Amino acid sequence: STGSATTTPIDSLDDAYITPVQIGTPAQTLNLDFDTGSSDLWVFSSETTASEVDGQTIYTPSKSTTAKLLSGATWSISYGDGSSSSGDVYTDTVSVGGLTVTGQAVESAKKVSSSFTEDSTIDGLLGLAFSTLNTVSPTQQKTFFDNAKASLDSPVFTADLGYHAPGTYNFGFIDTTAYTGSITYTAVSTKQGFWEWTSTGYAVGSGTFKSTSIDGIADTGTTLLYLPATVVSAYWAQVSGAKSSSSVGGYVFPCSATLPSFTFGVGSARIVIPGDYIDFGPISTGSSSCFGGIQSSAGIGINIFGDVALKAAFVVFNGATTPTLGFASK
Ligand SMILES: NCc1ccc(C(F)(F)F)cc1
Ligand SMILES: NCc1ccc(C(F)(F)F)cc1
Repeated sequence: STGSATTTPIDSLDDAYITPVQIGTPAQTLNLDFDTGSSDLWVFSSETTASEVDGQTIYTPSKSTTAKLLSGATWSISYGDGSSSSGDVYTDTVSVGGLTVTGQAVESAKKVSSSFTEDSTIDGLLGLAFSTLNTVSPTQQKTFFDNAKASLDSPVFTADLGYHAPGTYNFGFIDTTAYTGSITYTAVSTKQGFWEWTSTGYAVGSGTFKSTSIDGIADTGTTLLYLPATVVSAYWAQVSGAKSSSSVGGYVFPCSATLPSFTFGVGSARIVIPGDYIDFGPISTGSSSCFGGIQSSAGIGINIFGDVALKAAFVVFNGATTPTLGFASK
């Protein structure tokens, strides 16, 4: 079997992408943030503290004939940005673009942090990292991808994120019409539960390519590109007037500047991120200082190839017994 669903940016900056997901019987459609950096499927629900819900569509297990409470199970998650949520666990039928999984763990939020309440467009998250990171206690639960793997034509899913435009998540097949050239595959380490890989180097604009190993994770759930301080300083040095601002919390640049592209290596292949992808607009309404899409990972502890990088490529998440990541230009 296969599945295919359109994913849409939530705002004019591509801060995140939402994908409709059908839960329960009859279907309740929620717009979830597909996150290859986490492994919990959790949703705003009828159980969420009323004051913490602001416009989100909620899952109501009591209206689903296939929902079953998972007795005694709880979940609690904290994301690298400081967001957090927690609650209890149901099992229900979950469908993504024609692909159906029965008995999927659906984690019902009882409490959500403020950053989730204020994001009216995101009804929850669908984790696509490895199931070792799932937070359900005392019995760990499998991701949607792990549960679908056996019945998929091929144990893969692909992320084709658009720049200021809709894109596609495909499960179980690789659309050979969606990319140009060849797909370059690279080894993945699952030791931390992430889609972790090693980039072979970088270049700034039309500059010389620097061969150097950058270990990082492919994370559809992170907006920006977080890279080591040496690399990030080399990039922003090519932008007149750019500086790191402690009050803003990152590199900013004059909104009148033109940004150079950024190239990253995948084996012997190169993925080019156009400079416009790195512009995230004024730091406040009406400001002439703009926020940069490439930032330092020094405070984080790990390098993150977020949406800024991933949306420049067609990306294959190969969940075979030896997992790999594929990158192609598009
Ligand atoms: N998108 C999920 C996510 C968020 C943060 C991190 C961090 F900070 F731990 F790297 C990993 C994964
Ligand atoms: N990396 C996971 C993640 C995804 C979205 C959000 C937001 F946008 F809701 F804050 C936080 C954390």
